[PDB]
Amino acid sequence: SADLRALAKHLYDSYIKSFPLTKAKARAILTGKDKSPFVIYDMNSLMMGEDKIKFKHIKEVAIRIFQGCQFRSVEAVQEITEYAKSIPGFVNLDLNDQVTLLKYGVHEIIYTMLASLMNKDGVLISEGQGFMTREFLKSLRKPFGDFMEPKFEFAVKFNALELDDSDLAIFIAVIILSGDRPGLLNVKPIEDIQDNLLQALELQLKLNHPESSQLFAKLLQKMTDLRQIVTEHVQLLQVIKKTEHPLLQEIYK
Amino acid sequence: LNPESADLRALAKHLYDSYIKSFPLTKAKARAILTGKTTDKSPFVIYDMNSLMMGEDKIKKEVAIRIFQGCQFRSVEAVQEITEYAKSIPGFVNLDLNDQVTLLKYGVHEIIYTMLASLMNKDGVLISEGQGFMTREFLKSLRKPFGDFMEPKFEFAVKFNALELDDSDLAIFIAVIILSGDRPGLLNVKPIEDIQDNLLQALELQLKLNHPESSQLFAKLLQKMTDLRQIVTEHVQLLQVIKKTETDMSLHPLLQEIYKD
Ligand SMILES: O=C(O)c1ccc(COc2ccccc2C=C2C(=O)c3ccccc3C2=O)cc1
Repeated sequence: SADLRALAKHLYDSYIKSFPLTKAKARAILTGKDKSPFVIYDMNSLMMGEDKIKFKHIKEVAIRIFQGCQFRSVEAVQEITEYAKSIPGFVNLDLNDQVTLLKYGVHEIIYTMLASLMNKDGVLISEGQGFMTREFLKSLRKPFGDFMEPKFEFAVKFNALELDDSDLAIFIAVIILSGDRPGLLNVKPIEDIQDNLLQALELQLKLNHPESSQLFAKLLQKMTDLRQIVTEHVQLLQVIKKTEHPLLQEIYK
Repeated sequence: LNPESADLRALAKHLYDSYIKSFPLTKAKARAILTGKTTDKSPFVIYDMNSLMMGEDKIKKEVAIRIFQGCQFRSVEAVQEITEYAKSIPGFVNLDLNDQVTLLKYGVHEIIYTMLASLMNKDGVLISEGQGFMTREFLKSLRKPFGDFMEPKFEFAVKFNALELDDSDLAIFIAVIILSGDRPGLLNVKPIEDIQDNLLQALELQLKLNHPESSQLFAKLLQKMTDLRQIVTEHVQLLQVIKKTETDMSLHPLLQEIYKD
């Protein structure tokens, strides 16, 4: 029966608790209500940002922008981990499987939620207190100007579906419970959970959006472009370190 | 039973029937050859270089290059078959002509491996309209670059064939792969999306009616496209290696057009 909604409300509740900056709060900053946010659009507005913005992650500018993204990546992984532990059935699985689920999942979820803080002209940074210009992100050089641009192109198409947090909570739960991650020992319970999650997502979309026919299908189709983005991201992550203090190097992966 | 559904089910019958008249070797006949139904003859199995020279006498230099350029002519013939099917998808021939070729350009490869799964089990693949069967371990035993082409399709086919789709489901699923709006360089995307919505609505109904005991087969089938597009990327990466390894070997012009990223 419609017990699916008890699941939908449960995960949305944990979504609000795990993630401080929600999508509704991010579009309001983006759109405009408020109390604004610092805008970084060139080289000098960057150095002023490190004085007024909340940059807690610090001698060349294109590298420091990449290090800051890597710093918040490991921040998001902790928030994603806490939310996964609230997905019913997750903590009861094999412990090795929980690791590999998160190991191969956090990237797809990072960029899914990055689209929430991204308009067509830039991205919100530092819990919405700053806004880095998209044109300034391609401004970079060598390999850096392209690391963020393919995600803008993804965010534009993903945001056109106009999903809210109640939809995204179930969606990312479906991503974590992917039974096709390499090295899984017990796939059956993972697929059993994800199927229960897909049922929840299909009912959520048809209820929340009688607008969009087959929006469930289109959202599933985005998981294709969501693994192509993660593929070419690590394709860039090895071109950077093929070029360019082991204790910060150990903090990151 | 309702006019909403009657529309989509008539659309399913239409696609299923163009499917039959576009593709000579259905999955139903393939499964008959591969398991051993009396409705079909039995293939000649090729597992080493010895049984290869015997296929010439039964079924219609450099052996590693040979199997590949027979793969090429097979892909060419299927692109023709895929095109004939695409012309039957309601609305497709009414979309912009350069968008028509854009859908086919990025579409044929994803269709090929879907239909290639119908000719496969875990042990090998049917070849030459079902008269032959080339074992999977013989294909790996091939030369240093050529031994790597086929096994990714084998890994996908076994996971994909586990969905247990029959030709009725594939006809609609193949139709939704051709008509997708995210392919690059598309001029007008909205008419393409309006047709795909119809096709996916037809697939959703067809899967729930044909496979009513399989929970959420619609969702699991759609995510198999992430597997298809990675196979295409691995394939392209092997084509740029062979193009510089064997600079004496030719590639078909038709596939040389799908051959641009
Ligand atoms: O006339 C000759 O001498 C000839 C030689 C070898 C083959 C074997 O070939 C196939 C034949 C039928 C069905 C499938 C294949 C094999 C393949 C692939 O290996 C492949 C790889 C990528 C896309 C499509 C295909 C495909 O259809 C065919 C003809």
